[PDB]
Parts: sequence; structure tokens; C-alpha cells
Amino acid sequence: MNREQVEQLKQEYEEKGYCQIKKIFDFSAIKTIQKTLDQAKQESQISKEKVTLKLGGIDDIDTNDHAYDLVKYDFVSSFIQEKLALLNYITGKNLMIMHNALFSVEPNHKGLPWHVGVGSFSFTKTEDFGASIWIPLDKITKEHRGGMQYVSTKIFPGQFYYSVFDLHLKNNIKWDESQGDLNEYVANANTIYNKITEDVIDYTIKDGYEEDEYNLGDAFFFNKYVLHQSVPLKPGLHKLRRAFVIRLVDYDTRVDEERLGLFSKYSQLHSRYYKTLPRYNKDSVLVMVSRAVQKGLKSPYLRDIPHVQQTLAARMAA
Amino acid sequence: MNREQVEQLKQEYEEKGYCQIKKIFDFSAIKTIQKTLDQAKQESQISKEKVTLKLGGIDDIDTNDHAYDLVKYDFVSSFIQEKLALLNYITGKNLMIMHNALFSVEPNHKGLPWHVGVGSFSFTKTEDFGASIWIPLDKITKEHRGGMQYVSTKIFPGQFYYSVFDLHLKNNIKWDESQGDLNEYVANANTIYNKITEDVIDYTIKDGYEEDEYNLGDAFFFNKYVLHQSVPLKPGLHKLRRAFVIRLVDYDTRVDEERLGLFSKYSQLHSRYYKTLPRYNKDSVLVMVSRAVQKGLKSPYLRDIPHVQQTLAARMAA
Ligand SMILES: O=C(O)CCC(=O)C(=O)O
Ligand SMILES: O=C(O)CCC(=O)C(=O)O
Ligand SMILES: [Cl-]
Ligand SMILES: [Cl-]
Ligand SMILES: [Fe+3]
Ligand SMILES: [Fe+3]
Repeated sequence: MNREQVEQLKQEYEEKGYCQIKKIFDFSAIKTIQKTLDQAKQESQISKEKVTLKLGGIDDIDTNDHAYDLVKYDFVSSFIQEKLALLNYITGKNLMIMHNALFSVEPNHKGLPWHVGVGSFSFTKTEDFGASIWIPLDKITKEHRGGMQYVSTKIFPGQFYYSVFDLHLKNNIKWDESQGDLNEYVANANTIYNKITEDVIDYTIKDGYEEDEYNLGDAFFFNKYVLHQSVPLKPGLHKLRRAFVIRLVDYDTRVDEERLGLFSKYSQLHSRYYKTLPRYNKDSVLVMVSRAVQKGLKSPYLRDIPHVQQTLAARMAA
Repeated sequence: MNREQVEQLKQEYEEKGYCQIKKIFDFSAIKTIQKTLDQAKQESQISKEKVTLKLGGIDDIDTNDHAYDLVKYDFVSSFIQEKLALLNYITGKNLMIMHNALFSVEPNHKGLPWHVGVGSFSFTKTEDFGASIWIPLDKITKEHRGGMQYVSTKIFPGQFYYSVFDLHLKNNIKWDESQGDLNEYVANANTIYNKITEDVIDYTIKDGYEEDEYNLGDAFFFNKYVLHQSVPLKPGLHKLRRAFVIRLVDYDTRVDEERLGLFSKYSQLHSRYYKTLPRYNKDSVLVMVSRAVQKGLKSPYLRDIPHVQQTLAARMAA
């Protein structure tokens, strides 16, 4: 790239925990992502419960598509691997491609509320590294928005939010028939997590968030402590706005068996009460890790999971 | 000591972040502490503002004595140094004696509310080590209580509370004449810190806290992530109940210039508005560190502060 720009990127990420990277993908790569995800999406039937659970059972998710791991690591490296070098440099970390998600919003919807990636990076240790590349597949303009807002970690160091979220999950799991409807129990529980409403976030952050326009080819890179949300899409430009998101960890990132257990139990409890049948795309990263854990782990590191170890070269820089 | 007991102590601290240590001081040491603190206390005139600020300006402190560093490090090592070995072993850390406090409560007062030592260990980095020895100078019984309650870090990992508190301090410091009375501004600000009320703590913790009886000679040892509070003293046993508290850090504990600055600014702002004159006992640890910082620091470590480095032997195990 420019070199001068690359240094500004590194600089900005070091200050904020994020950076918008303009023109990182070529239009041809975008079109390939669009078509491929469009095909993958037509094939499977997906529900709102796994994104709801991921953000703690709060049920304020207003998104159209919430699909995890529709495509595999190989399709992803095929356009991401050549970029890992720039990201490794920006973060001073060695990145491995892991899991992905597709989100979309229709006009006049809130999409996802303010969050940090405690749901996305649930099966990994809080203090270990995690970051995301958010690739919008429909243009984000000043006039129609529909993109994201995001807050410098200088303003909102999101690492503390993980404990708060774990305390809340722990409460979820203490639910009882006596309690009444599970979802209402979770949403009204007097947990610290529930106290942190949008007004509170607003008062905390003020105007310190940033919202940027994106042309196809641009992406947003951010670590898992960055507080962020979807912005509503105004009608008249896109019927729907999609974004494809790649989750990356560090070579040394470790599994967190304890949170993984909390999520499973909560998921289990929710499916049992609501009589639902959670579907996971074959080769979903979460499923793969749960099995390795259920068998018992030899190593703490994600890299030493058998499927990962075998496919490691494709997951990392050349 | 017993050896079998010492292993239970180590075990318990590893689980909970705390342990009650029975009969660690002899009655003679206690009487010496009583007399010495009684003398030191008669001499100086102390206000409620520095404990109020330390817990974020909330003004729910209901204690009689809130005095910091009434005595010096040498008087403290004279009864503490011989115990550092047991504490170093329990925590697997090398402890340095640093600063101290005297708290007392009259019958039917709430003393201090639930807190973690973000006020006590304000000038040190969050992730660096801090712990306290709480030495009650008046007997704590099942019938009159007046002691403390405390929560396992397994139940409430208090490290997250430090960020929450720092976000709140940052808000304190954005106060304006336009805002109105500073204390009311701080107490009503819609900060995450203010959302975490007693009801919320109660809902989070449940009955998971522990309250123990203490005879003179017993003490409570706890790290700075442990959530704890004063319990009311029922009348008819003591006119007043005192406790002397020693704060310890690790040999490798570092100064946090940023929080130190926040506290100073907030303190400054509060004194300016209320026309108050903060007094600090000569050789207060906070004052000593502020000067070293204001001069500019050569090293990040507390040990490398000049006064500390000179007096290091007395601060550490033999
Ligand atoms: O695409 C969106 O609106 C939200 C995406 C998101 O939260 C993420 O990629 O982590
Ligand atoms: O003595 C009391 O009631 C409270 C003491 C306290 O909070 C401490 O020693 O950290
Ligand atoms: Cl996320
Ligand atoms: Cl404390
Ligand atoms: Fe997200
Ligand atoms: Fe305390």
C-alpha cells in the first residue's frame, strides 16, 4: 500500500482499538463474497435465537440476517490471507482466521444494539486477543447510513464488559419454572448487565463515537473490546444492507472452557423451555471447539485443536 | 504456625481472594496498636471528604474515623514484618508494606458500603497486586456484629469494577458551574458506577457473602478485588469499634499516573468548589507518590520511588 497510510492505520488502531481501511478489497472480491454468501444463504434455514443468546438473551436484536459460519475457512483465506500481513502489522499480532458472520438490516431497523464482542469471542479467554474485519456488501452513505457506530477504547475500554456479561449469564442459568417465562426473567433480572441501558451508554460515551461512510471495497477493522452498534438504514437506497464479518484470533489465543460451559447451559435451558432446535452449520467453529472441549483438551491453545492445527497454514499469513 | 492450618489458609485465599487468620497477632501487639493509634488520633483533625472522594464522591459513607497514614511504615513493620512470610506464602507474592488506615463505626451506623479497593489502591495499576490486612481493635461477635461482610472473587471478580469506577471519575471531572452543586451532580450522574446500587449488588451476590466473628488478635486478609463492606454495630457492647488496616503491594507493583491524575483533579475541583483545605498526614503515601510523579518518574515501580527504595528492608519480609 502507500506506506504513509499504513502507518496512520497502525497509529489509529493503537489509539482507538479500531481503524477504517479504505479500498482494501477490490470490487471483484466483493462481488465474489456477495454471490457466494447469497448462495450459502439460500440453502439454510436460520433463526434469531443464537444471536439473541450471544448478546445475553436481551431480545433487542433487530436484524434480518444473523448467520454464523455460512462459509468455510478456505473460502475466507482465499480473499483474506493476502491481507493478514497488513493486519498483523497494524496490531503487532499474528492473526488466525477463525469464524465469520453475515448480518443484514432492512430499512428502518436498529440492527444490533451497542455491544463488545463478548458474544462473538465467547469461547476464548477475555484477555486473549480477538479482532474483526467488517466488510459491508452494500454502500454506506452519509444520507442513508445503515452502517455502524463505534467508540475508541480510550473512551470505553470494553474489557470490563466481559465480566459484567458473565455475571449476567450466570444469573440466566439460575432460572426456574417458578420464575415464569425464561425470556422475561432474563430481560428483567436486576443484573449489572441489565442496568447498562442505552441511556447509560449514551451518557458514558457522549458524542465520542465515530460513524464513517463506506464504499464497496472499504472495511472496518476492530478489536473485541470496541463498543459498537448498527445504525438504522434509511429507505430509498438499498432494500437490504449486508455485511460480512471475519473473526480473527492470535496464534496464542486460548479456549475459555468456563464461559463456553455457561453458554451451552444457557442455550440448553432456552431450547428446552421454548422447544426449539438450534441448528449449526457443519464446520461451525463453536461446534468444533465444543467437541474438542467435551473430549477433553490436551492444550489450552486454539491452534492445538486438531481441525485448526491441520488447517493452520490457510488461516495465517503466507 | 500449625502447618495444616497454613495450608488451608493458602487454599482458601486461592479460591476466594481472602482468608480470615485467627490468632495471628498477640494481645500485646493489639494493645500497642490501640494505644499508638489513640495517641496519633488525638493529635490531628480529620474530615470525611478524602474517604468520600476515594469511593467516588457518592457520600454514602457512615463511619466515625476515616484516617489515612496516622502512623509510619516503621511502626507498622514493627508488628507486621514478622508476618509477611506467611502472607507471601499464602499469596505467592513478595509483599511490601505501604499505607494504612483507621476506620471506626458507632452503634447503628452503616460504616462503609460495598466496595473493592479502587479507592485504597488508586495510585497503582489495576492489574498489579494489592491486598489488605484488616485488624479489628474491638471484638466482633455474632450478637453485636459491627464487623465486615466480604464476597469470594469466584462470585464477584472485582477487577472489572476499577474501569467502571474510572469511567465515573472521568465524568466527575467534567462538572460545570452550570451543572449545579458538585456533590449532587456526582451522585445523580447517569454513570454505570451509579447504576450499581445495593439492590443490584444484593441481586448479584445473593447470600454468597461471608461474615465472621473476630476476637482481638484475629485479622482478615484480602486482595483488592474482593467486594466488601462494614456491617452495622448493635449497641450495648462497644461505644465505638475500630479497625486498623494495612495496605500491601507486590515488589513489582507499578504506579498508575493516569488514575492518580484523575483523583487529583477531582480532589482539586471539589476543594475549590466547597472551599475546603485537604490535610494529609506528613509522610502520607499518596502525597509521597504524587511528588515523585510530579517531578517525573524514572521507573514505573513503587519500589524505585526514592523514599520507598530507602526504606525497603523494613517494608518487606526479613
Ligand atoms: O453488521 C452489523 O450491523 C453489525 C455487525 C457486528 O456487530 C460485528 O460484525 O461484530
Ligand atoms: O473497617 C471497616 O468497617 C471497613 C474497612 C475497609 O473497607 C478496608 O479496610 O478496606
Ligand atoms: Cl462483535
Ligand atoms: Cl478497600
Ligand atoms: Fe459485533
Ligand atoms: Fe475497604
